[PDB]
Amino acid sequence: DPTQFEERHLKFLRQLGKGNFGSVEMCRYDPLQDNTGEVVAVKKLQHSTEEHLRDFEREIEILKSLQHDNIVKYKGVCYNLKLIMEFLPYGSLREYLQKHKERIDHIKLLQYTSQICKGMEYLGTKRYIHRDLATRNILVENENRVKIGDFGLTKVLPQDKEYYKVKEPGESPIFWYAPESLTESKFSVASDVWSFGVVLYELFTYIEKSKSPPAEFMRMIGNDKQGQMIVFHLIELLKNNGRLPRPDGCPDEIYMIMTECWNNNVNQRPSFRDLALRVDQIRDNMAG
Ligand SMILES: N#CCC(=O)N1CCC[C@@H](n2cnc3cnc4[nH]ccc4c32)C1
Repeated sequence: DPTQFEERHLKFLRQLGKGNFGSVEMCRYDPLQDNTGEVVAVKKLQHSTEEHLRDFEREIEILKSLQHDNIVKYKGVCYNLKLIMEFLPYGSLREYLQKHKERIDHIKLLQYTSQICKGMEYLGTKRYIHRDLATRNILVENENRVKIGDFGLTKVLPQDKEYYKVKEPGESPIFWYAPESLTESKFSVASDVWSFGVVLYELFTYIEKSKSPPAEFMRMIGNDKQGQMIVFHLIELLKNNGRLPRPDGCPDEIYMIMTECWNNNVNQRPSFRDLALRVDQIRDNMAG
């Protein structure tokens, strides 16, 4: 029923991103062919396996079930299955921050952080595990609002368990992964909290390249480090309390929140509700 979009009326404008077996394009949906249609974002499989099709169908059903100010809006589907979403004109929070860092102060990062926590808490409410929290997957709707913007790796918890075990082919964002995701392939609300700690780290480094999680972890492990052993060495590092450093300029109270997200003890990480509470309290206090 979703105002199904006809493919012939979708006009390609440019690519927005890639995965991951996915890609997102900016298109103009122009059914009257008079150049008055709205611009939308279109996600499609970059190589349409039938297994990837199944995952994509599931991704679509997930986004469709989500309605929240901080979750990118589902608009419909076009079928060659394509997912149609609203286009957020500021693009990803990653690129936004890279290009506007002199305009975006700490209070503003905490506003975004708070919105990300609210979005994630809403997911947890549906027993959805995001599994890929990272600033390149957060979108900027306007200067005052961000949204979680991709759900390609999102899973629903089994009914009887608080974690979902999954091992995917090819490449993982290991430098955002909780220890138990690396060692046991276990993903849970708590591993999303671990990765949220890494998102907060990213925000406060202002996406400085030499400071990215991969660069810092690689540097702590040693870049004689030869790729298969990398995960093994990363595991050992985390187990011995190796951690991303406090970013330049970051207050101790904000770093403390990161470090608490990065607890090896899965059950000792903060909830997203407590995170929002704490972040909002630091905001109110930075007011004056
Ligand atoms: N496949 C895939 C990932 C991808 O292409 N991304 C990551 C998630 C955000 C994507 N993106 C980049 N700029 C965007 C603007 N609006 C968007 N609406 C939905 C997605 C979306 C936008 C890019």
